[PDB]
Amino acid sequence: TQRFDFSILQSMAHDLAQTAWRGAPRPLPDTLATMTPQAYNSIQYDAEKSLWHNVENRQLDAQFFHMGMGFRRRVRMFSVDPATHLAREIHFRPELFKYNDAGVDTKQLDLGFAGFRVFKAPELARRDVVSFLGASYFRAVDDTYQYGLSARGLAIDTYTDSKEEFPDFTAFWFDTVKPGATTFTVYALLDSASITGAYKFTIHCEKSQVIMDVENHLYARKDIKQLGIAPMTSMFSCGTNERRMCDTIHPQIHDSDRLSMWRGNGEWICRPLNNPQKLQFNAYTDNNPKGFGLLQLDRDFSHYQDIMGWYNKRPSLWVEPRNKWGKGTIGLMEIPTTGETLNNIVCFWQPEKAVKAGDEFAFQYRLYWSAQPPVHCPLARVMATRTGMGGFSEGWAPGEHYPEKWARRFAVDFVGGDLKAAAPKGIEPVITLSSGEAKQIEILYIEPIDGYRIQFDWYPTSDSTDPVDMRMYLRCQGDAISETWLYQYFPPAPDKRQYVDDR
Amino acid sequence: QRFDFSILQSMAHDLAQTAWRGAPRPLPDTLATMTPQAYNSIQYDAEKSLWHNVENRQLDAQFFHMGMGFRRRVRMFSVDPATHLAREIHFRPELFKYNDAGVDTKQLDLGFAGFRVFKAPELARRDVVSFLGASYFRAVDDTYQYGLSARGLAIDTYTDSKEEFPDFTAFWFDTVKPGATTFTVYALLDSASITGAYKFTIHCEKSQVIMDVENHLYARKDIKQLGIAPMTSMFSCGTNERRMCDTIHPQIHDSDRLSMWRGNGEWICRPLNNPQKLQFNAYTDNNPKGFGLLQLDRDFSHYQDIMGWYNKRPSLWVEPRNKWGKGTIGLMEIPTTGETLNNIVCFWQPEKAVKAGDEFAFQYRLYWSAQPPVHCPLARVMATRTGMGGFSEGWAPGEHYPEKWARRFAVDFVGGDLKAAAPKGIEPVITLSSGEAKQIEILYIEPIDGYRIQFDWYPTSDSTDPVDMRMYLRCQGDAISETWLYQYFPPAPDKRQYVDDR
Ligand SMILES: OC[C@H]1O[C@@H](O[C@H]2[C@H](O[C@H]3[C@H](O[C@H]4[C@H](O[C@H]5[C@H](O[C@H]6[C@H](O[C@H]7[C@H](O[C@H]8[C@H](O[C@H]9[C@H](O[C@H]%10[C@H](O[C@H]%11[C@H](O[C@H]%12[C@H](O[C@@H]%13[C@@H](O)[C@H](O)[C@@H](CO)O[C@H]%13O)O[C@H](CO)[C@@H](O)[C@@H]%12O)O[C@H](CO)[C@@H](O)[C@@H]%11O)O[C@H](CO)[C@@H](O)[C@@H]%10O)O[C@H](CO)[C@@H](O)[C@@H]9O)O[C@H](CO)[C@@H](O)[C@@H]8O)O[C@H](CO)[C@@H](O)[C@@H]7O)O[C@H](CO)[C@@H](O)[C@@H]6O)O[C@H](CO)[C@@H](O)[C@@H]5O)O[C@H](CO)[C@@H](O)[C@@H]4O)O[C@H](CO)[C@@H](O)[C@@H]3O)O[C@H](CO)[C@@H](O)[C@@H]2O)[C@H](O)[C@@H](O)[C@@H]1O
Ligand SMILES: OC[C@H]1O[C@@H](O[C@H]2[C@H](O[C@H]3[C@H](O[C@H]4[C@H](O[C@H]5[C@H](O[C@H]6[C@H](O[C@H]7[C@H](O[C@H]8[C@H](O[C@H]9[C@H](O[C@H]%10[C@H](O[C@@H]%11[C@@H](O)[C@H](O)[C@@H](CO)O[C@H]%11O)O[C@H](CO)[C@@H](O)[C@@H]%10O)O[C@H](CO)[C@@H](O)[C@@H]9O)O[C@H](CO)[C@@H](O)[C@@H]8O)O[C@H](CO)[C@@H](O)[C@@H]7O)O[C@H](CO)[C@@H](O)[C@@H]6O)O[C@H](CO)[C@@H](O)[C@@H]5O)O[C@H](CO)[C@@H](O)[C@@H]4O)O[C@H](CO)[C@@H](O)[C@@H]3O)O[C@H](CO)[C@@H](O)[C@@H]2O)[C@H](O)[C@@H](O)[C@@H]1O
Repeated sequence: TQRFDFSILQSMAHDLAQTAWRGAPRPLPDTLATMTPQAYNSIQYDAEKSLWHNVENRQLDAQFFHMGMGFRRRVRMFSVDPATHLAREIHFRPELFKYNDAGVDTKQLDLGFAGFRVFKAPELARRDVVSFLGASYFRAVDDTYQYGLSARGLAIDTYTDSKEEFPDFTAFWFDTVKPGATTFTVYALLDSASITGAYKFTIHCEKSQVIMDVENHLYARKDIKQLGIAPMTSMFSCGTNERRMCDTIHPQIHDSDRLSMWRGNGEWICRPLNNPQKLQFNAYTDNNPKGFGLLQLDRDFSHYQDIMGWYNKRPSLWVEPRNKWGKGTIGLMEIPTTGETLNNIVCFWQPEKAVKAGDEFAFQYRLYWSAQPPVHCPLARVMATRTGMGGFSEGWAPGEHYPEKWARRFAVDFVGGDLKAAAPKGIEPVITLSSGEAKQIEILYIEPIDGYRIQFDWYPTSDSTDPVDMRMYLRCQGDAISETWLYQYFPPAPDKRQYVDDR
Repeated sequence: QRFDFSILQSMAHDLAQTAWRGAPRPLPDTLATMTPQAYNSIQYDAEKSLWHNVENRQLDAQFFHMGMGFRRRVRMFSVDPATHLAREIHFRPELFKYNDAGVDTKQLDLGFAGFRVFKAPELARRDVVSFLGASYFRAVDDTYQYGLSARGLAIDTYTDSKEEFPDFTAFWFDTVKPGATTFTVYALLDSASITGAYKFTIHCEKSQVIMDVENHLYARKDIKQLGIAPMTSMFSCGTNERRMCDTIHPQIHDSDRLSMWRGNGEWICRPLNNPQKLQFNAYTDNNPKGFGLLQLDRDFSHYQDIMGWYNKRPSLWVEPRNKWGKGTIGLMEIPTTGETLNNIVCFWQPEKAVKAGDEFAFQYRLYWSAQPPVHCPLARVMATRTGMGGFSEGWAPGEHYPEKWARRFAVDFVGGDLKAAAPKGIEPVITLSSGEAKQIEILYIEPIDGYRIQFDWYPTSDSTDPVDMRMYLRCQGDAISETWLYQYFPPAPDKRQYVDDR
């Protein structure tokens, strides 16, 4: 046993920061390194040796992950008696696992735990609802039980003139779960070349969501180009907007469709996610952000047709800062993807002030894992962003030839708020553009969602292929009556603003 | 003045002994250059409606003005069916407003171009039946949204010479009874190669329009291709081979499939294509029971069209009223970039070569409704999906494209006896004209309580010839689904790869 609490973990992290980084894990055995995802996920932990097996009337239990594939960090695991503030280490032993000890090619296999996952009544040994695995990455599910997007303890150099640094959770301490409890507490040591951290997660496993109360203290070993707080990681391959990568049986493929920001000044932003041809970074200035999230608001199975991944059942993630974070940017990185496996969306909070060796930080935030975020704009909300050819009347698209003029059609569909009561008074879109002009601007009632479509044709004013930034909110009798739609469009090359008639 | 169906047949017979009157005179500029918007703004005088005088009428009729490509003078006659006496309704300028100034304001001899019928409570708007253009007509069910068309007749739609479009040159309307939602219109069909006498008994029912059609046809000339009970639709973008899908609309089509109930009782589901190159298929049959172009995806969210409402557009079912013998269901698919080209043609072509002097009589019923009146009692195709293969579902590589080129097919089945069949073993029976079906899976789809058949098509030949495919489900020795019939267009060999543009 040893003395353990959050204060001791902070000293540990602080003291670790004054010693040289332990460095990258040793390479795995080849049987583990070359192991397929299907083989990796078939590894069987001995349910009789579950972390909380000895707790009467337990509503939660926990098991560990084996090292394998890219998961090569030994993670040290401890049980904490919260009454006595005493931690005991749980030692890896091979007998805890089956189907871990032969490779893809049957070749027979020091090792350790790679992470943990938590199960809930009524299924204490299957269908885990929280999981920590790989670097500082974790995920949770809601009542659909379907895993989608990830969070991380921290992001470092995700978008800068040098390679991303991935911090690792190197140790977790589990408070022994109480009888009847659907909340558990886990402490984590974060360790990286640039930075150490002490984390406390108080994790609420509710009927329809997981709520994590996160507290961290960070201690910078080195100058850092980019510090990303409360990082989220998702994937967008094909949605309703700029469908360049949609050649599958699935009308849409994504773990999230949008970035949602509740700003320091009280403004709501809806930023539809892109799968761009070229790597893209955006930084959104804010001061005391109230919340931000990567949201999956299209719940319609018929929009995905995925009976393996169930994208339509995947959760939203909402970050709620528990203090004033001051000046900084919401960073959004969008990687070009051809499919599903690449985590091509990253979002984080980057404080304004440049990070120096010896800097300390303390952040508190709540994570909400659920179909809907816990808060949304009370005004009209963007339901979907659609793009395609413009330069013709809806209902009368020419079949005999392509449109004579090149333009890109935008349809932004709004629902909820006070659209019903406002419509008779007159609803106007307020559209600003970094380039081009919005023509044939229409405000059209959409009976099947009881909503309004703002449709316009973007005509280029420049041959430039620079990203085109767009903002739109609805006004009525001198008030904003919708959240702000913020879009980034990639116009084609000049010689591609025309149609090849291949028939 | 004396008129009945016997007299119409003598007229069409005698017409056929004379040379074709030829194509209509060109229109004045005012009318020739109208946009659809300007043409659809032409206003008929509702006070001069055809049955304005009929007490408690549940139907009324108005006429169309000439305009755009609607150049044929169509003569219109009122028939008292009680007395068999007909009087011509003469065209007058006074019957129309917004007909006499062009899109460029230029100020406007002429006739009627067609007719439309209105149903209580909207006797002057939102028409449910319309005859306009050549021998074309449409009807709507209880959505009241227009979609696909039918024609009286098709000639040379797909041959080594230009299509010939027969025209309806005259219509005779039985005066409607009070309370009746059925009307009778007779039509004279006139074309270079052929004349006809048509009788339509048109039932404007609560949820559908049913048309009892009888014709008598008289061939002036040899005919390379006679098309009986032709239908005409549009398929731009669906779930299958999505080459023309660059709009805000996940799908655009008036129909998604050809459904055939064959003489031997087989049900075929043939998903429609928007091919890169003009395509024709002839489906051999003998005494066909029914065939139709169906719009079975009714989900607004799958089209997002708040102008055309594709999801509200009707299916059209042809039910022969006799044994039609040997022949083919013709299907032509024209490449389209949009909505306005009627890129889908379907008709019955009798086996026997048509000769100058030949006469024919066909009886068929037309059902205009969301669903056809009959469907396969076994499992049915809900949808046909295509995309990249060569990877596992849920694990499509994002770091790179699949290493191997294959086309993935997903055929979703619903209904019949799948529930009871499932624990006994469902097997797909797949046949291909070329290539190989691999990673064949049968998968439960909880949300539609149905089964997906998924397979990856790997090519065996450099050929870019069309690849024909068939699939039906079998369980313990029995067919338990309709027959899926697909035509696939493999890319050129040096396009059987993915360019990594990022
Ligand atoms: O009994 C009961 C039951 O059972 C059953 O059975 C079944 C089962 O069930 C179960 C389940 O659950 C489970 C889960 O599962 C799930 C899955 O998952 C999976 C995953 O997936 C996913 C993914 O994601 C993930 C990840 O991964 C990834 C990676 O990542 C990484 C990172 O990355 C990063 C990056 O980095 C990179 C780089 O990149 C670069 C960059 O950087 C730059 O910028 C650029 C410029 O351009 O470039 C690029 O490229 O690179 C490099 C190379 O060089 C590398 O190295 C690196 O890495 O970056 C970026 C930026 O920043 C970012 O963003 C990213 O992130 O990184 C890190 C560090 O290093 C690491 O750590 C990581 O990992 O990546 C890779 C590459 O790229 C890729 O590929 C991958 O993918 O991972 C993470 C961590 O861990 C996580 O968080 C995530 O999530 O993907 C996607 C998206 O994208 C998504 O969506 C997915 O989801 O994956 C993994 C691996 O593989 C594994 O582990 C797993 O498993 O999935 C599926 C599909 O989707 C689903 O469905 C599921 O669900 O899992 C969990 C754990 O996690 C567990 O716990 C559970 O359990 O399911 C269900 C429902 O929910 C449940 O309930 C159950 O439980 O399942 C299975 C499947 O699995 C099957 O098999 C079976 O069957 C039965 O059936 C029944 O009956 C019963 O009842
Ligand atoms: O419901 C609710 C509401 O609404 C309304 O109502 C109303 C209505 O309205 C509606 C609208 O409608 C409109 C329409 O639309 C539609 C369309 O369709 C139609 C058509 O049109 C077309 C045309 O047609 C024609 C034909 O054609 C044919 C072809 O032929 C041609 C050629 O082609 C060629 C071929 O042949 C070959 O094979 C190839 C080789 O590759 O090539 C190609 O190219 O060409 C030539 C030149 O060069 C020419 O000439 C010819 O023509 O063929 C094919 C094959 O066979 C076939 O298929 C086709 O069909 O032809 C004939 C003979 O001549 C004629 O007659 C006709 O016309 O065409 C054109 C060109 O392309 C186009 O553009 C167009 O579009 O028409 C017909 C007759 O009339 C009919 O039936 C139909 O329908 O389209 C689409 C499809 O695609 C659809 O969807 C639509 O719908 O249009 C019209 C014109 O413009 C007008 O008038 C109308 O109005 O629509 C809208 C949108 O969608 C909707 O929404 C609505 O609804 O209407 C009615 C009437 O009809 C009335 O009554 C009503 O009222 C309102 O508002 C209310 O009321 C309601 O409630």
